[PDB]
Amino acid sequence: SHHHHHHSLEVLFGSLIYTYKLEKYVRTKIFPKILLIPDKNRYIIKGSFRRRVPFVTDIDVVNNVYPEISRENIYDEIIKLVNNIQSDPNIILAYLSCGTDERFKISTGSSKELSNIQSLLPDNEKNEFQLVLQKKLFFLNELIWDHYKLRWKPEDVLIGSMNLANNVSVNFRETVENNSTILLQYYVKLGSYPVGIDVVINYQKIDLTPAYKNAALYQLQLANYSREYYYMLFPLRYYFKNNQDISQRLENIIEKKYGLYKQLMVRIDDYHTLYKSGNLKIDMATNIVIGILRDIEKLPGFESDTIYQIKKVATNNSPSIKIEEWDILLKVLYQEINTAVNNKSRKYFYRYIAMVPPQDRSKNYIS
Ligand SMILES: [Mg+2]
Ligand SMILES: [Mg+2]
Repeated sequence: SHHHHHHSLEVLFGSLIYTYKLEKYVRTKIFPKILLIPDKNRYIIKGSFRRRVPFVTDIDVVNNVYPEISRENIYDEIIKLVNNIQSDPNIILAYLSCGTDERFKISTGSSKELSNIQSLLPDNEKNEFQLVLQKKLFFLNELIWDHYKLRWKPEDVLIGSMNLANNVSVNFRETVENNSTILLQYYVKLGSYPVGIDVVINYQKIDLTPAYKNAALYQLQLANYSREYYYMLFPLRYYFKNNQDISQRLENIIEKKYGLYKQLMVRIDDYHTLYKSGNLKIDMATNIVIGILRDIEKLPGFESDTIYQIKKVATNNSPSIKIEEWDILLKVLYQEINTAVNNKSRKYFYRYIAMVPPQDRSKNYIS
């Protein structure tokens, strides 16, 4: 009888959560506008979104366009595409990546580190870091990443060339006609905020597998070298890929238990990207900061003085300074969130690393 121990309780409760509805929407409304060959058989979703992780972060997709699109017409096709995107107020193309500036390639030999520090500016930053003697090389590549890997804004593509370090110019056509893939970094509104969609155009018949190995191996190093115990779980997720029970626990820990931590870090990064790439209005910038401040309140036991400063910066001012200050504080906040999640994750990391044969530890862990 419900006269007695009856309670009700319900009661309901935000940020982007995966739903088959969302996937259907990007596949039918967005993909036809951002891919070079839309065609279910010509593209493939990868990464977190292919995994339907509940706290959605990004959509990574590959478009295999060869031979319809090859080096013969890749320039004309990309130009057509950028023009279309620039005409679409609903879709932002932050950056198009293609090519390298080999003057920033590594392969070691101290001569060349000096020979390539010095094409820079705050390059004492480079040297200040030389003071760390290997893994030195890892944080050097970290520093010169955007010099070495060519990122083009739409404007640079359309003008057809851009200026590099030391009054060197690079030409966009030569670049694409002597390359094999292009990375298109888009932002599209899905949540109540912009989400990045990454499209890789493969216009030769190249095996991308080596690129997967190295990105995986890259994430490993990046996580381990900076002792980020949260991210250090990602290799383990791949390692136990075939143990059903461990896979579910790692997936839970990474995607559900601490999913929001990861999502807030991406969202903050997306802010910095939209900013630096010149596509961030104060309306958009403010909406994003709002949702972030909201969701920060749901990280149990999380505290930060940064929250306060972000609060005051919101006050009048010019959009210009508001956006700049926010950006600066969001960097601190990113680190606070990184540290919070990394501390909570240390136990799980060690708990699961200890579960891998000591021989294989070398390949899932860095001393
Ligand atoms: Mg992904
Ligand atoms: Mg991605």
